[PDB]
Amino acid sequence: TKYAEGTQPFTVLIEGNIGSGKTTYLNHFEKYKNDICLLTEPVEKWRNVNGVNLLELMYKDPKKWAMPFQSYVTLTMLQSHTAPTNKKLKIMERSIFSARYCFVENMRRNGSLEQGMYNTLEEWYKFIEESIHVQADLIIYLRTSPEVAYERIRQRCVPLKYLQELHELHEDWLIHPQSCKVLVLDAD
Amino acid sequence: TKYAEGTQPFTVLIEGNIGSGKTTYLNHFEKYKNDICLLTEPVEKWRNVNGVNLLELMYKDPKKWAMPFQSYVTLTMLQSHTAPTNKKLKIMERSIFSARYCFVENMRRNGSLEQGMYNTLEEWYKFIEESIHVQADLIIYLRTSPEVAYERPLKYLQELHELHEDWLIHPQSCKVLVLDAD
Ligand SMILES: O=c1[nH]c(=O)n([C@H]2C[C@H](O)[C@@H](CO)O2)cc1/C=C/Br
Ligand SMILES: O=c1[nH]c(=O)n([C@H]2C[C@H](O)[C@@H](CO)O2)cc1/C=C/Br
Repeated sequence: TKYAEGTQPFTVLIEGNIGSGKTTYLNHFEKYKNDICLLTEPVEKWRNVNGVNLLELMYKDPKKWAMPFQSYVTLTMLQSHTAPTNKKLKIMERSIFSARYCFVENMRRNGSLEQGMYNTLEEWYKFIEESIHVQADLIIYLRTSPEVAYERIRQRCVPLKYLQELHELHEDWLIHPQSCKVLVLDAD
Repeated sequence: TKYAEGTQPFTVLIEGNIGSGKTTYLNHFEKYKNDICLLTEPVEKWRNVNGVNLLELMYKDPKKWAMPFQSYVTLTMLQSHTAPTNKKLKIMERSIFSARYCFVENMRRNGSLEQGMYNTLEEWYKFIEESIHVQADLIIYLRTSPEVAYERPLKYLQELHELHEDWLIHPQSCKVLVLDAD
């Protein structure tokens, strides 16, 4: 009944805080490009939505641009989640769920998304799960302490408190509404 | 492949400008509630999104609220478009297409939606047509002159008129029954 039902291989979602070595960890899979569908966080797309840089505007002016940005992330995820592929295995960096449970949720808390904006996304999330098929077999959680995450970023800029909030949300979601097995890794 | 594919009866879309007697014209179908799936513009829903009145905010503060409002309209329309029904015929007041081609498009022009917000909705619109099945067999266009729609800003209604015109008289293919709603 749902879109992209039955059309998807075994799917692994790589999840974690910002600066938890997600990009590094994925490069290790990069040499099986030919047997793995390797889909990395489409930040490229969020930085150019037909010219417009949504990611910039989001940070620059959050109360205004959070809503469209998040909506756009949710889309790009779905495109990833639903892309067709001949490959026997699919690996995504993050997913619709982390967008919904970590980022949208946090932005609600620190009032980046007002009640109206948040509720629109949530009605959309609720609709999407009714309509579109999101194949998820294993999440690999690259666990870290905020402290550590913060550094990787100081190495390569968002506040430590922010990363802490994202950490708590990732923790709530993955350690303590998503059932399918969660492989916890130590990314310290 | 698409969601709600194969699950929809013959579908008629009543389209027209604001104040072109759409609501009136639908009430005439209201007495076949039992054989017709009669789905009216869900303005109720846009006025209360779990407490919040999006329609208000949109008018009150356009540059800020246009984006979520439209996004929400788009959803409510999809919910209508895709709702299940045993009935042999389905009739909707407006649709996803008039949201996209008339309202979003206008708001782009008068810069209610900036380039980044517009584009997000469009990408979404593009995605939606790939993924969700929108059954549309006949559009009934209740044509009018802005003037009249008015007597029931005028420039706004004029722009909405031009867009409705471009879309329905001069990309959506499936037969268009033009009525005169003057
Ligand atoms: O919802 C989000 N909000 C958000 O701000 N980001 C930012 C964080 C980082 O700056 C950059 C790369 O992950 O994108 C990601 C997501 C979702 C990924 Br799913
Ligand atoms: O997309 C829309 N945007 C919009 O602003 N409206 C407004 C016009 C009027 O004030 C009121 C009655 O429909 O709602 C309708 C739609 C319907 C789209 Br389908």
